[PDB]
Amino acid sequence: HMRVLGLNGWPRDFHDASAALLVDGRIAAFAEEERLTRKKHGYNTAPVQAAAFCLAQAGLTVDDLDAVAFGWDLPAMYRERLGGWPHSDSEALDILLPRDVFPRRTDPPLHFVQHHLAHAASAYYFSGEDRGAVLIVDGQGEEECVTLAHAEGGKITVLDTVPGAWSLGFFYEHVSEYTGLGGDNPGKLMGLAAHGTTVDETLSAFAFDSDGYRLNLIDPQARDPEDWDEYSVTERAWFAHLERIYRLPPNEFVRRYDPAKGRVVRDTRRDPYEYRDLAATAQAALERAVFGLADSVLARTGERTLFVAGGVGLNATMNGKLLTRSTVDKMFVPPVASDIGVSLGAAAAVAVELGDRIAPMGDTAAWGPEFSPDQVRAALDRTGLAYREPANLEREVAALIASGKVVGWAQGRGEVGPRALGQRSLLGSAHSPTMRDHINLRVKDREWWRPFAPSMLRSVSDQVLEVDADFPYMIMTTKVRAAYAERLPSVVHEDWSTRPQTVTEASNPRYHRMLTELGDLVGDPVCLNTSFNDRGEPIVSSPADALLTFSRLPIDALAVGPYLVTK
Ligand SMILES: Nc1ncnc2c1ncn2[C@@H]1O[C@H](COP(=O)(O)CP(=O)(O)OP(=O)(O)O)[C@@H](O)[C@H]1O
Ligand SMILES: [Fe+2]
Ligand SMILES: [K+]
Ligand SMILES: [Mn+2]
Repeated sequence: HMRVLGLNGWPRDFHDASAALLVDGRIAAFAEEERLTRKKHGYNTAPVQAAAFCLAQAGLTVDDLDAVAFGWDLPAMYRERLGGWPHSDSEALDILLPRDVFPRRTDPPLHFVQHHLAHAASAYYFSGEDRGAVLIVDGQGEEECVTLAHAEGGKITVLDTVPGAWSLGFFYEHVSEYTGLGGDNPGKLMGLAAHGTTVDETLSAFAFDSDGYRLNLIDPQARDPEDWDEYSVTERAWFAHLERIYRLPPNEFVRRYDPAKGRVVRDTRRDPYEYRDLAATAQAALERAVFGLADSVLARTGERTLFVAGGVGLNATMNGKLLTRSTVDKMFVPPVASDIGVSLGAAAAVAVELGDRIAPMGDTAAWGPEFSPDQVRAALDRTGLAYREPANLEREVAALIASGKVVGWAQGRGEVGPRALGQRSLLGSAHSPTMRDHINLRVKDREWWRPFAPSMLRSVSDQVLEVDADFPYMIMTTKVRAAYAERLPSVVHEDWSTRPQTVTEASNPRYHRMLTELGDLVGDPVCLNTSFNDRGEPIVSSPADALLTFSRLPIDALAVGPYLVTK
């Protein structure tokens, strides 16, 4: 067996720590550090817990690993930006896999994989497609913010890159920060976009062309000599430019004691909704930039299949429009397009180099921890809450959803990536015209303007959506067909876009059975599926996590394993 543990996350100036374990090209385990630590974004840490989970899941120790793979070229970033790489491989392993958690007789070979190659690998090798164009659109790797590559015969060959200061990723985050939504919540900005109107998608900054874009505002070779990414350099240029061309100045953060909460809370001086027009304009600019990049790499490669990874690959709206583009026939974007995925991608690149063949992900992201009925019962018994073990959990849950109740659903292996896909989900009626406001304002405490997304059977997705394809990851938006746009109001956005999950019997029989039961009740086997967590909070992972969230929120029921808890 070829066993490769892929890692991301490092104690110095890092985010999105994660670990993935490949055994013979298959994902044996994969987790995000934040889910286990409950510390959002997995900042400034080696993926200690995620890696410990991965080994436990597969029943391995480090001595059973053929290789450890890291999803950045770290030595190169230390040599370039920090005056030298001071670690032997052994010292580096001691940092990535601390010996108090990871005892080992000897050191496995350590591989550093160039960051965008790792991003690329996470898309290509898991797509189930033999070849295609590669588009990596990121905040920043070691130097570059964009990579165009050709995937074929199991090789990834880089065609061109874009330097970091021209980052579309940073641009989008800077706008997000500017609006008061936050640089770490660009998904919020994407949601805001449809509520606004675009006048000038250049933002007096971008020039667009057939192959991508230009940013003559920023010197493309600009480097921050005091950090190792160009975030703060781009932040300055973008903030100054935006305050000049846009009617509103930056939204400022307000920190004040709230006597109702007994804490200093952080808020914004203005409502971010006021910036909706800027959001719409930023979204249009990104889309236009990315359309050019994608057309360019597809034409240069002679391919009609497009792979996308990198943080910007989380832009589901953009992904949905790429899909409908005349230059695109098939498209694969992995659930872990962002940096959490470079652990998996580093592991794949190394596994391939070692002669392994990589299995396609196959319509599931479900690779984190799961818990046995006995483990769930211990967590239940700890809280002292009453509960049942229904003879037909799926039918009962469907009935709860049909009646307008909000049901926690914590089953099987935790999903990896930022979307809940029926392993750690909160379920609601897709047909309710009040469900959206209820979950936003009462349950999860989000902005009224945030949209929700549906899970549905692959079998009906042709009738519901304007595209007939698998949408396993909620990473692409698409238009709802006419009859359903008014039938499914809690899960349609301002522009009749939705961000669907299609469910097959194979990928998740339990969820599939549930939706089938739901379709018998409300006509359509579709439900609202938002992630199981308070807004802002990491998706719940453990049964204790699920119970804490269940009890802090006005959720009606929780189906956790085979058990049903009712408020
Ligand atoms: N059809 C659609 N069109 C545009 N945006 C959509 C959409 N469907 C969902 N979204 C948005 O995608 C964004 C998700 O980004 P995230 O940063 O992951 C916030 P979240 O994690 O979904 O919220 P949560 O913490 O309350 O669970 C949200 O703004 C969500 O509203
Ligand atoms: Fe990245
Ligand atoms: K098409
Ligand atoms: Mn969520």
